[PDB]
Parts: sequence; structure tokens; C-alpha cells
Amino acid sequence: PDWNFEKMGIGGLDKEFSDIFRRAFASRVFPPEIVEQMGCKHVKGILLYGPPGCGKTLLARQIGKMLNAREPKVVNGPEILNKYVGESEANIRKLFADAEEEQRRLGANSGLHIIIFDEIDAICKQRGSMAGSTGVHDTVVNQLLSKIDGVEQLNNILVIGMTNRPDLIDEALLRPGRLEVKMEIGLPDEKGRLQILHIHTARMRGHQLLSADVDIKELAVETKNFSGAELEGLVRAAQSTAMNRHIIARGDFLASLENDIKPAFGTNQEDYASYIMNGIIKWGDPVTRVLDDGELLVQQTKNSDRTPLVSVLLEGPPHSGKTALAAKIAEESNFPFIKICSPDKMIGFSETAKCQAMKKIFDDAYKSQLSCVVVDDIERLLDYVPIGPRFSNLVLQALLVLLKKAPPQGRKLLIIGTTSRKDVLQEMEMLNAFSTTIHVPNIATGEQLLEALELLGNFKDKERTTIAQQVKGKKVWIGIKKLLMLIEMSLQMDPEYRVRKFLALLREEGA
Amino acid sequence: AFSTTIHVPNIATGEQLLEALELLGNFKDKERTTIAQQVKGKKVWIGIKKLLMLIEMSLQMDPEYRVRKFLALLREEGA
Amino acid sequence: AFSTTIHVPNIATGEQLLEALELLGNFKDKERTTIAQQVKGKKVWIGIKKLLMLIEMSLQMDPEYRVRKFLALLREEGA
Ligand SMILES: Nc1ncnc2c1ncn2[C@@H]1O[C@H](COP(=O)(O)OP(=O)(O)OP(=O)(O)O)[C@@H](O)[C@H]1O
Ligand SMILES: Nc1ncnc2c1ncn2[C@@H]1O[C@H](COP(=O)(O)OP(=O)(O)O)[C@@H](O)[C@H]1O
Repeated sequence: PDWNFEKMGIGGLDKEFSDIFRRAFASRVFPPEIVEQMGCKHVKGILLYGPPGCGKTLLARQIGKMLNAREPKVVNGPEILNKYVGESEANIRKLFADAEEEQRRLGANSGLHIIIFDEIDAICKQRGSMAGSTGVHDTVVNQLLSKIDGVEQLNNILVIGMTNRPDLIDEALLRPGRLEVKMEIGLPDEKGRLQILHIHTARMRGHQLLSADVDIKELAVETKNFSGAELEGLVRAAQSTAMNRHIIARGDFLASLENDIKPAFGTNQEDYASYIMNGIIKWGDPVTRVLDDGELLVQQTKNSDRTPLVSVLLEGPPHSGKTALAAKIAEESNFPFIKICSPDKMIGFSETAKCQAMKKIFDDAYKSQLSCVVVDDIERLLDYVPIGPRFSNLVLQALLVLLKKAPPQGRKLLIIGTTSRKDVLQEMEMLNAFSTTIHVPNIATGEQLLEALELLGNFKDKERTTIAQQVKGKKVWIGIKKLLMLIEMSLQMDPEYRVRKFLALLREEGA
Repeated sequence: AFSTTIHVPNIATGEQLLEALELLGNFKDKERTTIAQQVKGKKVWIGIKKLLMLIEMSLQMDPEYRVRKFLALLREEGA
Repeated sequence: AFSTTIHVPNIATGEQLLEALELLGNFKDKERTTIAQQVKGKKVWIGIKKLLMLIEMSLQMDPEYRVRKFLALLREEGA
């Protein structure tokens, strides 16, 4: 048995490699004298899927190193497509034909010619047969499988499939014998990451550049979700500070410093700022009780085995910063995975491009254990307008099934809408699908207003005395983003005229 | 085009509802009995998949306020 | 554009019904005496392609509740 992971190359996924070893590759490592009776033909092909950056391509070559081929030829799918019809399929034919010579020449004792596809998922779209929608590339796959399971079948081969979209592949491409067996890779647990860190450090520890104040046990777990690929870049970044340390003139952690730089596959901390200008200004009880409620039912999820999915939307009148509150609710529990979906970046897209950004985000999210995702300004991406009813049916349809779509077993998430008007939604039947709602009343009163202004501190006691004298009495109904807007508009004034400008403008709010 | 149809009734009855709690065991005898005093001679029309979210959302709470918000959020739906 | 039409009628009479059942032979005369006394004087609008579902869907029950369900189902459509 040659399958031990004390060999350094990869780690953390030990069970999955064990499995392929268990049922996939046992035939090829066993004394053949027995099986030569049984005539058991080997797996010709295998599939493994998972997130992109989790070190799958070093598995394949490692089994090639483990059980020696001449060498791998690795290819990328898009590296072969041609406008000219003949060329693309022919390339594949060359790849296979390299082996057939040895197989027929040297019979059935030949060594493996191994193949790897970096991503199939474009080429292996599931063709379907009818007069229309035959397909664009539906004829390359025929040549492929005809090589795999075809006439003059060969036992001289091994082929590795790779994808991040396992469901689009045709079911016959992967029927048993052509590729029988599938494995899932999922983003590694902290144990796998401490192994990986042991790996990439193993030279540094030996060369003793980094001798001190370095613990992988904490430094692994402080990140709950990363890809093993980024960590090597991280280690390279960790290597960069010692070289950026000698710009001034034997190694230090800069990891705690640099982790803020890195966009993860998972959570990001640097996207708040555009959404959070000012932080969370608590003007009164409703604000704090709301985000307290957020902190309340988040625990529901994290402590629930029977409700993986939960959902709310923060409704309220406009310009109350519901977006910001949702962002804070995300930021409050230090989740593994948080992400924004917003029209800001999906701008100027068709009804089926933004959908494919959205399915991308959630199926990206499904495979994390615990997550919080947020969608802002539902009305906008739904492309709602009152004059005419107009919207894209596609979007809400594909959205609400996701609100009713449970992720795979053992993974849980909550989802957050910021919709500012729900009458449409009640009419449009998204509101029965959401579990529950939050009214976010905008500030209704001056006694709360001046309090907030004291928290900001723009205005003096006299400037504030002005307000306190004139109106205690009105109930002003105002969204706060507008408040900030016009104080900044009055903050520029002749000081004597500063305040009553604010007041006069403020009395134009309506209702 | 469809041959026949079958109406799944939603759960009208408090007793029937109470039996499910009795079945699931999310709630203890003391509170369930408190509900029995509270809700009987009563018709309640709420969804099952709604119920799950209710009992759990309350089941994460401190016990004193737990049931109180439960039936409050339940009575949020009259019919 | 159509040169002519044909109205196809739908089964109007327990008479046509029960003789159709004489034809199929699924139900024998004894139970049909009951169904006779049930249909006479009343009108029926149902087409047979739906009937031929009702026949077997009732058939799969035990014989005693057989015909009572059959007609009791047909109450819905006949009304
Ligand atoms: N606790 C708070 N109360 C009120 N406003 C806050 C609070 N915390 C932050 N904000 C402010 O909310 C503003 C965000 O704007 P806002 O999200 O209200 O526009 P919007 O509501 O998305 O627009 P629309 O009303 O069309 O949805 C920021 O300036 C932010 O500082
Ligand atoms: N144990 C491991 N787990 C995850 N990733 C690893 C591990 N060991 C190495 N890696 C990194 O995983 C990366 C995989 O990159 P590659 O396979 O080229 O892109 P993709 O993973 O998207 O196909 C490699 O660059 C490698 O540095």
C-alpha cells in the first residue's frame, strides 16, 4: 500500500482519497495473478468535482506519480475549441491515439497513458436531440466517448474529469464503465488546513527562517473558510514581509496583518465601506431591538437541525438604511461566509445574466456550512415600475424557489432582503414565502432627532436649542439617509442662516 | 385534463395541533397544558411548514418568554 | 372555413349508461338494480373518457363499498 499521506503533497481530504483508493484503484494495486482469473476490467475514467481552488489538479498528477505512467498530458477545455469544425475533435483524437499504439503494440501489459481535463463543463453540456436546439458543440462528445468505451476497447488508460458544475454534464458521458464513479470535494475543514499549513511551512520550519511566535493551530482556525490555493499565496505573502522587512535595512508573522488584504472565496470585510458610510447610529430603541432580533434568530439557525433555511426581509419606508442594517447583522456574528448581491455591479445586464450571477452566488454559498447572504433593493433588480406593471418574471421566480430551496444536508444559511415597499410583494406573492418581516419605522419624532444629532455632534447647543424650542411637537417622518444629506447641505451655509435652512427644508418632507 | 384531485386540509383544530406537539416533544407537559387551557374550544388555521418555524423560533428563547411569544406569533394568524 | 360541424353529444341518460355497462360487463345486474333506481328521473352530463377512469378507481376498492363510492363520486359531476 502506497497511499499514505505522510507523503507531503496534499492533505486534509484523507477520506476522499481513501475512498477512491478503496473502490476505484484497488484493482491496479493488487497482485495481478489473482485477478487475471477474475478478468476484472479497471475503471477507465473517474470524476471529481468541487470548488475551484481546493487542489484537485495535484491529486491527479499525484496518483500518476503514485502509479507511474509515462507522463500526464493535461489539457484545458477552452484550449480546444475551434471555429473550424474539424480541428477541435481531432485534437482529442490525437490525445487518445498516443496510447493506442502502445496498447495494440505491446498488448495488455502496457503502462498507463493518463489524461486530464481541467474543466469539461463547457464541452460536456448535455446534448439533447430534436430538430431545433441540436447543439453547437454536441458533436465533439461523440468522438470522445467513442474513444472511451469504443470499439477496440483499451485497458491502457486513465482519465480524470474536473468541474465546478456537476449537474450539466450529460448522464451518458458518465454512465458506468465510461466514467463510473464520482467524488465531491468540499472546502476543507480546519484540520485539513492545519495539515496544509504544515506542508507549506515544512521547508520554512526546516530552514528555520520562521522560528517563533508562529502557531498553525490558531492561525488555521482564525480563518474559518479559505481555499488551500490561496493559503500558498498567503504563505508567499507571509514570505514577502520578511523581504519587505529588509527594505528598512529573521522572519515574523505578518499573517495577522495581511489577512485583511485577502479577498477570500468566502467572507469579505472590504465591501462594507461603500454600504456602511457611517456605521450604525443608534437613535433609539427600534434600531437596537431590530438588530437584536437579527442576533436573536441567527442563533436559531446555528442551533437548529430542522431548519437549515430561514428568511426575513427588512421592510420599511425608504431611506432608512435597511441595507446597512442587514450588513451589520451579517457582520455581527463573524460568520464564515457573507456576500452581497446588488444591482450596483450587475448593472446593465439582461434578465438572464443577473440570474446567473445569483445562482452563482447561492450555489457558491450552498457548499459552505453556515452562511448569511444578502440581496439589496429587491425592487431594483426585480425591475419593478409602477407605471405599467413591468418586471422580469424570471428573476423572482428563480429567487423564490431559492427561498424554498434547502441546501444539502448539514449546511445552513439565512437570506436577507432589504425591500423598501412590500405592497407589491404581497400582491406578487413573495411575502408568504418569506418566513417573517421586520418593520423599520423611520424616525417619527424630534425628541429622538436631536438625540441623534447629539450623537453626531454637528450642531451646537444653540443650533440644537433652536430645534428644541421651535418643534418639540411635530412628528416628522423622515428617512435618515436624507437627514444626513441635507444637514450636509446646510452645513455649508453662512452660520447665521445655517440652522433655519435645515428647518425649512425639513418641513418639505411630506405626510 | 387531470383525472381527479385531492384536497389536503390544513390543520384547523387546536387539539390536532396539540397532538403534533405531543408527538414532536418540542414542548413539555407544563407549557403544552398551559396551551391546552389557553386554546381549546378553538379553531386554528395555520400551516405546518409555518409551524416548524414558529416552534423553533420560540424554542430558541428563554423559557419564560418562550411560549408567550409563540402563541403571540401564532395568533398573529387568525385564519 | 369549415364546411360543416358535428355536435357530439355527451351521455345524457342512465339508460345509455347502463346499457354501456351491459356492453362492458364489469358490473353485473344485481348491483345495477340499485344504480337503476338511482339514475331514473335524473340527468347526466358526463363523458366516458372520464368515466373509464372512475370505473377502475372504484373497482380497486373492496366489493361492498364499490358501487356506493362509484355513484357517490359521480354525484360531483352529475350534481
Ligand atoms: N442606525 C442607523 N439609522 C439610520 N441610518 C443609518 C444607520 N446606520 C447607518 N445609516 C445610514 O444609512 C445610509 C444608507 O442609505 P439607505 O440604505 O437608507 O438608502 P436606501 O434605503 O438603500 O435607499 P432606498 O430607501 O431607495 O432603499 C448610510 O448613509 C448610513 O450611514
Ligand atoms: N492540500 C491541498 N488542498 C488544497 N489546495 C492545495 C493543496 N495543496 C496544494 N494546493 C493548491 O491547490 C491549487 C490547485 O490549483 P489548480 O488545480 O491549478 O486550479 P483549480 O484548483 O481551480 O483547478 C494548486 O495551485 C495548489 O497550490
